[PDB]
Amino acid sequence: SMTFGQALESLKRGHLVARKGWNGKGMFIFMRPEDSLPTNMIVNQVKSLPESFKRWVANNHGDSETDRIKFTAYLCMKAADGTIVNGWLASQTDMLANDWVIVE
Amino acid sequence: SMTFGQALESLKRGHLVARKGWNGKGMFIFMRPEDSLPTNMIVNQVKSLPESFKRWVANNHGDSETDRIKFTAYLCMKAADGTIVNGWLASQTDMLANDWVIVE
Amino acid sequence: SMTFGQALESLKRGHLVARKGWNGKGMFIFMRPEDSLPTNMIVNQVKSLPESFKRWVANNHGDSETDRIKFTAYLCMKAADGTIVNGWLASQTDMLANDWVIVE
Amino acid sequence: SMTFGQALESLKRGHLVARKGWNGKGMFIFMRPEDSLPTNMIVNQVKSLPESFKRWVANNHGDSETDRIKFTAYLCMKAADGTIVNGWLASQTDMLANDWVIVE
Repeated sequence: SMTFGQALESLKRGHLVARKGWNGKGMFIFMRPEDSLPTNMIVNQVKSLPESFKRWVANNHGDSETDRIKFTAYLCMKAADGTIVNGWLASQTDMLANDWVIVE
Repeated sequence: SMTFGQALESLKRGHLVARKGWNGKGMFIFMRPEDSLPTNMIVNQVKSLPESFKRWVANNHGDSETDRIKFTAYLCMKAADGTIVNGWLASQTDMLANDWVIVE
Repeated sequence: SMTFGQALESLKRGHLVARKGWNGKGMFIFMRPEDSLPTNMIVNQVKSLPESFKRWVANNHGDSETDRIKFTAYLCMKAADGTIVNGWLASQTDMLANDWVIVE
Repeated sequence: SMTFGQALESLKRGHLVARKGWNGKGMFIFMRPEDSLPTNMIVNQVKSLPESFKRWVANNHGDSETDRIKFTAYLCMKAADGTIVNGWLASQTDMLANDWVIVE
């Protein structure tokens, strides 16, 4: 019987959490921590990045092998259909509800 | 300072809150509590509702003098420009920050 | 078969829209247009406002009906339980889906 | 001058976009496309996942060399401070604005 604040503190400590009131079933959210990558890795190996973004990184860093780009922490959802949504966002109801529970 | 979870608990108790970086622009958020308005008002007196929604309420309730629509609680922003944005939403960074302050 | 962009242009024209892919059934979203209220009305008549906000309004504005607070347009949801959520949020999946439909 | 709908169609076609007022801070958003990855890579090689989520995956897929988990497309922000936010949020104002522009 947790508020979103308590759910967030559980997420920050690595738990999976959910709301009892969600329409879908089997769903949960989790936090992915901050990460920092060398820019040359961005430009040439990391995918799921659009060519325009890789070009922007290249044009701002070049061949550097010590320049870094930092990715903030963020929330994700294991959705009803089993897919993963990077970038879960909280509805008004989610933020203000007190029906949060720990899944793991 | 405060976590977003502590900010939400302050919001629920009726405070105005903000992240520290908002200070220069004078931005803050607040909670509007649940409210149930008679349907009559909704169909005939509320001006900030589209005609499609007012219809929908009548397709379902007709001339009911007794049926009410419930509006759940939600967050709002008093923006930099002085306008009010109903339906403030939290970014990943906002959700995970710990620089929230009570404004009032 | 509408994108979110098409759905938003319908929302701007006063229609109710929904996603086929949503888990909850019977739901839809709608736009509430910009509204300008006299500050007297905000301070003394609207119940769904916290006292701290009514004081902020009284302290930073006048009392004559020419004194107005502008509420920007925003999106809302008629939820599965019949409640209304002012301040609907678009998920990553909502924003990028092509399964939007006109509801009215 | 683009609606948010037009910005989204541009995003889906690999462009970097922004609202006109973002230009001073040099912020933009981009889309990362869908990707489908084998569960063993998720459990053992993907770097920013919490232990609890890796454990959930292992306890639903074993070592099956073929099982895959799909990550939906999503939006990201190159923020004012140069960090990358996976899972960018559109505000009410953002969704209804018509001051979107192509950055690249």
